[PDB]
Amino acid sequence: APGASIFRCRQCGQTISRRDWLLPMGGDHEHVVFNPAGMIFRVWCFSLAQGLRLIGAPSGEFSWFKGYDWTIALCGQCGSHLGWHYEGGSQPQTFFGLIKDRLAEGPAD
Ligand SMILES: Nc1ccc2c(c1)C(=O)N([C@H]1CC(=O)NC1=O)C2=O
Ligand SMILES: [Zn+2]
Repeated sequence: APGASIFRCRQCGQTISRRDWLLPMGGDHEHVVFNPAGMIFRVWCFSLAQGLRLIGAPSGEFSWFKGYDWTIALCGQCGSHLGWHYEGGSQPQTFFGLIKDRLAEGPAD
């Protein structure tokens, strides 16, 4: 009965990802970053995620991950901004960077 298994949206409980899907980008699954508006994010990288809605077309502007374009990822249920989907890069071509404090971690369904 593991308690550290599944990540859900902190606001509504939508299933989003899994600890098993953590991805060590540049040797670390955690990346502490800031946006042009100065907001600091503790971003956890995941190979896969579900339950999101990706908004708009990709952009390379200000990307925290060299060679990747990003799209905003909202919770598909409640619209909470959960992070970004990254695409267009290499090894891997795509991944998710999700905001750790916006997810709740718990046991598997
Ligand atoms: N007009 C904007 C408003 C908010 C944000 C961005 C542009 C942007 O690019 N980012 C992140 C996404 C990224 O990969 N690097 C960042 O600084 C944001 O949070
Ligand atoms: Zn939600």
